[PDB]
Amino acid sequence: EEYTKFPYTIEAEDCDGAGEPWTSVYDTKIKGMYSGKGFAYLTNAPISFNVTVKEDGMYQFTAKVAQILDKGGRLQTISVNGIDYQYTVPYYDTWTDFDFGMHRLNKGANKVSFKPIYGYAEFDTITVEEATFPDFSKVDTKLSDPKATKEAQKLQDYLGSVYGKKIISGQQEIYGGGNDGDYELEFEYIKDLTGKYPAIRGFDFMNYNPLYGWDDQTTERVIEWVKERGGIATASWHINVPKDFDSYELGDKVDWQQCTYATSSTFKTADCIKKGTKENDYWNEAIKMLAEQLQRLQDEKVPLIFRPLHEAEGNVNTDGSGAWFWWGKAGAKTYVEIWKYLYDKLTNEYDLHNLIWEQNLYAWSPDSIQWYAGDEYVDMIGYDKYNTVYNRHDGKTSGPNLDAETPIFYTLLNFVENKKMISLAENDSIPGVDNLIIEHAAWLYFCPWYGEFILDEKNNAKSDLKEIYTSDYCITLEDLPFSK
Ligand SMILES: [Ca+2]
Repeated sequence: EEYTKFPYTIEAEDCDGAGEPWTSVYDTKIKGMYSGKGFAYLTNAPISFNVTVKEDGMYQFTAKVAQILDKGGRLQTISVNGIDYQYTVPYYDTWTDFDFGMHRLNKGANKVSFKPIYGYAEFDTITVEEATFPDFSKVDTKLSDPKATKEAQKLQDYLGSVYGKKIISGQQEIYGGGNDGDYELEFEYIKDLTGKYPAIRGFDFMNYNPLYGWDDQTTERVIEWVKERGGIATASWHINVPKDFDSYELGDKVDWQQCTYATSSTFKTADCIKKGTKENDYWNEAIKMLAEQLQRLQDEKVPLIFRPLHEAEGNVNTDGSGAWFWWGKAGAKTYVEIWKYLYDKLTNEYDLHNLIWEQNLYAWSPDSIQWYAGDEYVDMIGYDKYNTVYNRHDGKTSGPNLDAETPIFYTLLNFVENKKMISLAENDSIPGVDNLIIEHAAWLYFCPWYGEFILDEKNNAKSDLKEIYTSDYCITLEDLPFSK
């Protein structure tokens, strides 16, 4: 088995399945000059070549291409053995270098193919190089809030210091009242199994609301985690609205069964940021009760990775039709305005500056970036990865999905042009630690949801949990600098 020498360039016309070299797309010449005797015209049948490597590794794929069938661009597919990666190649009437991404080559032979999905593009040469990765250490971690507290900025800088070098362990605690009051169940499970505690603990402020609000002691547990155990805190905010908002009046007691965070309410999402509306009055009351708790944290000098208004896009859309939370119901543009509203309200009116603002993004399409509030309003990008049931592409149907989802990571990275750190804010399965390292899927941290998502081996196997939690690549509670 002779091993490929890098950089490796082939004439595409020499690929398996290419046949005799082309010199024009029938009557239409590609402008410029092709290398060699001509080019490969990929129509409805694949072209391919082999690369052999000694070990698993990441490699950069580039090709000198043209594409003259579709003025608006045409989907193309590069494939490594059995795995497909999709790229949209713009209209190119002249030979142009195109970046077909960095992908994993595995030990031994690798069939690299361009598949007819959707084909009808021209290939002059193809080049394979050893991958080069973004400089994660050079990401500027100055917080977007100019008045950010010293604790918040120091936390963000610590995160930046391990970004690309490690992944930080995390775990969401149970909803208020859950586990018959035992909020430590999930955490003691991890400890007894792996010998480690997660470094990051996930919370939620949903029960501090104007409808059925009570005191589930979240704020105290956040303080306990950070100030007494030396951990890192993150928190979401599943703030509900009344289902029947027409009959609702401010101050009404509404049972949680008659509330929702979904898209089934008569609550007009777009109006929550419009002065003089009941939507706005309720939204402001909810923000007030939230800010009250966040202020307590700021008072006790506790920084927080705050992830409000999360999973905004939901399923692929920009008009709101795919969202499953009410704040995304009115579309991307309205959603971003709502995010900015909350950001401005908390930082200016409530003078809160202890927050690291994490916004969820998805990677369904390029339009997914329309749900991004911008560099000046966001400190971190979160991805919620549930791929054990839907969106599963690891070749399995059931059980743990150990896929690193590396393409999702780099899609999100390029969205923000590597100006924000990216994490797995939520997941079912934690990716395999070997997949994370080999593929350089530099997710800042991971965080299974509560209940079955950590406790059930169909989501996370015990052997995998022990392996990643005791891995040098994974930061656990003991590894943190902060005082316990
Ligand atoms: Ca050629």
